[PDB]
Amino acid sequence: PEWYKSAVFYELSVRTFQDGNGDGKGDFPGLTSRLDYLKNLGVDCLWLLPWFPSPLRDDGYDVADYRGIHPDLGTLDDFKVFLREAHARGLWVIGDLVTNHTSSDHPWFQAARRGPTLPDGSPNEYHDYYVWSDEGKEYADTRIIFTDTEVSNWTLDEQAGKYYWHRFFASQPDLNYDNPKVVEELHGAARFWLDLGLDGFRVDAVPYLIEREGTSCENLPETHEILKGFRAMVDREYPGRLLLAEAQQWPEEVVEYFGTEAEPEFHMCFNFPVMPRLYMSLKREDTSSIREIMGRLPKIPSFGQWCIFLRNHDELTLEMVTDDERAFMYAAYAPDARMKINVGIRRRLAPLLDNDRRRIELLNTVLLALPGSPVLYYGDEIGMGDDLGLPDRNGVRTPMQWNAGTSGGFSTAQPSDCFFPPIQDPVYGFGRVNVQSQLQDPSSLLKWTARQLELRRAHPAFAHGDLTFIETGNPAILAFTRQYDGETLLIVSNFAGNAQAGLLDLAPFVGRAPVTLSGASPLPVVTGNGQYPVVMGKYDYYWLRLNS
Amino acid sequence: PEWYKSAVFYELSVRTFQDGNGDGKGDFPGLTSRLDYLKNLGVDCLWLLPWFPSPLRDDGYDVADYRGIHPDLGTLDDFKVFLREAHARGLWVIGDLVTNHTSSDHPWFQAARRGPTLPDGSPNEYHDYYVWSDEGKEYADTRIIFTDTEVSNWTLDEQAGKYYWHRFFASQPDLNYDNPKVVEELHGAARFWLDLGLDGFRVDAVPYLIEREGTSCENLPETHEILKGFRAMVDREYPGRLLLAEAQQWPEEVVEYFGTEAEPEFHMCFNFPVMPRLYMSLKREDTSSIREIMGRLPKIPSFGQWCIFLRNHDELTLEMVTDDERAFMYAAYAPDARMKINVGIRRRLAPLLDNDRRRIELLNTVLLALPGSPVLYYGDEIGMGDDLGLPDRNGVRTPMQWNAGTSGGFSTAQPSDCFFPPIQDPVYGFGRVNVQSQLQDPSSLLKWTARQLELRRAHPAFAHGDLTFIETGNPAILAFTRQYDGETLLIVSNFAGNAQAGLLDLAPFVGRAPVTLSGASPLPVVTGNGQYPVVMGKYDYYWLRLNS
Ligand SMILES: [Ca+2]
Ligand SMILES: [Ca+2]
Ligand SMILES: [Mg+2]
Ligand SMILES: [Mg+2]
Repeated sequence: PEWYKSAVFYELSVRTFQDGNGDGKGDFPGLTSRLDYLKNLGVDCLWLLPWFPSPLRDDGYDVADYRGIHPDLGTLDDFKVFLREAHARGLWVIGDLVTNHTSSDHPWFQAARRGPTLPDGSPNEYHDYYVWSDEGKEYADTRIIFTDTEVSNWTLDEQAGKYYWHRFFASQPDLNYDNPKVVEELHGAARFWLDLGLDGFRVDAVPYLIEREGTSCENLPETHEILKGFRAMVDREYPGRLLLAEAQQWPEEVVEYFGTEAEPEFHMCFNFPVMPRLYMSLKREDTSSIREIMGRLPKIPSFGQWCIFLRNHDELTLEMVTDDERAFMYAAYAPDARMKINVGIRRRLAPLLDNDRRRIELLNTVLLALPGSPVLYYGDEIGMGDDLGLPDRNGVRTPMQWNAGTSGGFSTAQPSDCFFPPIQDPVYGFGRVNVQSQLQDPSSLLKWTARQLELRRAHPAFAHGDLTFIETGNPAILAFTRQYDGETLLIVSNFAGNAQAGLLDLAPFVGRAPVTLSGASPLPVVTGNGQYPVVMGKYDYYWLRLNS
Repeated sequence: PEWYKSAVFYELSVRTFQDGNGDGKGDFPGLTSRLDYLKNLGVDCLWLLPWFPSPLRDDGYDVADYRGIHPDLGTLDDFKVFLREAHARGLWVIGDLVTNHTSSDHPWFQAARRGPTLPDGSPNEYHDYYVWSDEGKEYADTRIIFTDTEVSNWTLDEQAGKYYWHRFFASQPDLNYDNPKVVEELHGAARFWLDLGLDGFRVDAVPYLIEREGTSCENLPETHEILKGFRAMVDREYPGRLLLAEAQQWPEEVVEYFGTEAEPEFHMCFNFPVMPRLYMSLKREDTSSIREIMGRLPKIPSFGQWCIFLRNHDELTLEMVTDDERAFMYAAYAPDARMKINVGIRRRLAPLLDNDRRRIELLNTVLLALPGSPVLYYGDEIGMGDDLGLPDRNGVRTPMQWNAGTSGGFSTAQPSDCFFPPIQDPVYGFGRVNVQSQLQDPSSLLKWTARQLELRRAHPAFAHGDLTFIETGNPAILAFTRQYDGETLLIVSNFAGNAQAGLLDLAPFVGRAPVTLSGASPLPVVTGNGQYPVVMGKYDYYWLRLNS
């Protein structure tokens, strides 16, 4: 198989990971020094958050140059060395490619806002790089995404004298993909980094490329035709490189972003459908939404692979769930009204789960045993907290916590001078929650995560096998099998806070013994009708093999 | 029933819990300010380590005045306030009565060492307070307890020109109980504190009072005679007080320290038998040695109650295990030569268990679930570690860790000026392990412990009910029932590090429905022959009721 199907991904922001020089900002020398850490964790692929020049109004998804490195993070020489050094360790790196839009500080938009013709009468070729309107009445009734901050997707530019389209902040004017010059600019921006050795891109906000009257302005066929073109460009010029899509859509529209065997689009897509249902199931002590949504996902192409995750740099999004499912989630997980943003929740993993390590391990085992390639968010592997006193999703992006020294060892600069202030509270602070502490602890969450990744690495059915849910007779107990190359795994997970009793339909496996993956302990052989009774403690996870 | 059968005891050292006046030593006004912590923990009775004047060559078990208060700890008035404020909070208090020996600095031994007669001719009434020998050849080949320090149990005193007996330190000479004045002295001391409102005594080293030639000098019938007289005095003069025996002996001999219904001795004994078998069983994933040692414990009198503990202020002792059990416990629980002392391991409870919270919770539930009244060792409810730099057994007596402020909140003095230096290491140091942290932490070990005691409190059968071991067909799984007042609790626990299955013999309970004490989650009803299958995750504990 291709590499990305077997890979464990780790998402980090280069600005908040390791400061190498005391300026209070993470940089690429700093990241390079921590590469043995990520390797020893069992990570196979970094995914770097946007590293480009930018005024950082959206923390860098507002690109003011696609072919350079933000000064904060170092130089392009530093980047190249980091890339050389990760490859020397068998690490893959994928960047973030921001296609839909650019910063209003981009030179293109600085040109385009001057009018259709320049002060010397010649046409201004940059003007059609963006999406203009005389009055701003086109594409009405389409969703606003930053519902908390923006009142419209049209904002008047007082210089150019007319409106311009943006799905995100006013400072992020959308690019005009009906202009063929724009498509080739992003082909070329992609080409620039793939030539440098980068192994692929997470492409960002793909559903919103093209805008058409009379539609939702999402998942448009024309948009998919642009992405089919990216994949052709990459597959032709850079074999082996990965294209990963962020598609916050319902399952039927999400599988579209894989394309098909004839016309491929993305290699990999983020399984947003399942993610919120893992948290609803934990509070509802009931797993049936997981199976429901999981069966609403069609078979994807051979080249395709789901990308499972629990949290990320963003809010826990609640926009692709029902009105009932959403109200429940808010009540379960957003007691303070401040914890809500943009139809979602802005909390780190550990606070969501009340810091309960039994619950943290449960979800992460379901993360690693579900079909796809997992992606860890930076610092979740040690149980970091959030800082809601930071605006707009920034409270989950606080600096990594390496040790209990100055600023958590993220930087020699005092925490007040760190780009984001490292957390120092009594529950989640760096004096209590840090990597050094947990490397010396025999039983730390860090070492648990590494032990668990190693256990999954040993059983290729986790990455490549099929998935079949099993009847348990109890909505709190989720059970399924993964089948691959004549290994059958049995994953039985309790989602309740107390002991639960199941009855598993192991009819097809009569005369087989389930044995533990850990420690090889025999459980009774499946007999008779195949109905197999189990008791499970609170939040237990049984990782089992069915011998032949 | 007697109050102590309901009680939960907490074992603390006043020098070490909370300093009230910045001197670096804990005192009684410090302890008085922390009394609300203890009550809200769910603790009924305080056991204070010795608080008497003493040069502290054995941290206070070398007494220099039975009727005073060590200057470190405050005044006799400080003590009366504390006992008032403790009784006002529903807290019993028992002190440690060091009976077998005094300090060589005790007035008595200072007198006695002058010799049989005074310089002026008259006999020296104090000489025969201690045990003397002209040549130290008596009581030959008896055990030496402090094997690392003492080569003999006899020691030549320069001024008296002859040898004296000591079971413990040369600076802790044994008191001569064949002398009736010695008995009257200890009765007297007991009265002094029981007249101040103290609620009873731990009596220290009760097997070693009398020495008789041609015996082991342990558990002699003459020693029991004296202890009977103690019980008779307290029953007669101070009814309702508690007498607690620290008797590290085999099961056949420990039950003797209860006396008989006709002739009472102690109200309570420490279950030293079961203690090392708990740890042994964890590393072997095999619990037979626990059931076996318990099955050798004879029935005790009506008034009698076992005291179950996991750790305390002494090393984990292995004097009363076989020679092959001892060697096993050294390989498993003392990799470094520095962790042994005196036929035992000097480690705190969390380091012994590798700081694995699952194992820590498991053992604490078995503590609370076995017959008797449990005693917690201060700071194990938050996972304190040890400082093996410190000599003797001081590595388990570091100061309490209350917050992450100065010295862990123990003192306003610096760490280098505290009696024992508060632990500052990356794993267990007060930066990571402190009471303030765990009160704000929704899933801390402290909150688990208080919650786990509250559960026990609401099921009287743990304190009062009988014990019955259940066959599980799996050595890793320990099952037993507790019956009292028409409630039947069933306690299943997995001593293995991986999922285990068992086959319970619940045949006496056909038709009974098992539910969980927490939330009444239903398990299948017992039917047929009553062979009831279970599966368990690693280190699980099921606390079940068997509804009739
Ligand atoms: Ca667009
Ligand atoms: Ca003696
Ligand atoms: Mg820097
Ligand atoms: Mg003091």
